[PDB]
Amino acid sequence: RRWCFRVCYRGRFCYRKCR
Repeated sequence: RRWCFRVCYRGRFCYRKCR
């Protein structure tokens, strides 16, 4: 299921973000 999208940085460093 889909829910909030977080961008990771090269398999590391992610910026969760729900909206």
